[PDB]
Amino acid sequence: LLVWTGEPTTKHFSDIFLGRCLIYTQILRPEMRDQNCQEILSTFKGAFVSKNPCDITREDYAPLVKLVTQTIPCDKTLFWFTLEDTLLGYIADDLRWCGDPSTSDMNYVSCPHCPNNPITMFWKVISQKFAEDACGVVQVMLDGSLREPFYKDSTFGSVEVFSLDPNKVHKLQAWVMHDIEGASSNACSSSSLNELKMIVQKRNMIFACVDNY
Repeated sequence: LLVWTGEPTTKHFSDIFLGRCLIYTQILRPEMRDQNCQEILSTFKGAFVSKNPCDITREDYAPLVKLVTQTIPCDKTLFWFTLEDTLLGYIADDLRWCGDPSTSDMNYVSCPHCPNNPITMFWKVISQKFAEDACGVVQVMLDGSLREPFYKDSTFGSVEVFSLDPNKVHKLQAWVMHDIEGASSNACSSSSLNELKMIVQKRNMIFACVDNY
């Protein structure tokens, strides 16, 4: 097949997939029991199977996004009830997978490490959705270590911060995390946070920032 340099699709993917999906919709989040995990898996594989692992689009996962009806706690959404707490996020967490043109299965030999691959594209899409589903007061944890804690070039300032619905979400709250080691100055007064700030305000939303240890 196509030779790659990156790790292969996680051995036993489908099982690990359905297994996690079942534990989620049936016991952890019982209000989602009516979600068909087989259907969800198939709709997932369709996004990349029989395709080049470096030619995956955001549209390949669109159906997946339409299929899953996610339960969303309002004031608990937190960017960085996290994304890994949603059905899809809890499933693909730490898993690898890709396809191959010359097959209708998943590549267990090797996968890419080419910015439009199965893995990278999946997380971007479910992140955008997650944002769109946010309700009330949304949070976001920012690294107080970095110079520019907030940077558009991230999935956050790129699409996440712009996919937040003002009608449902009325306030964005940025958490600038710091270490006891280091005189981490108040980054909430820097530009990155002043920009992230204007963006949110310019979108009829209240912005709050805090510096914690």
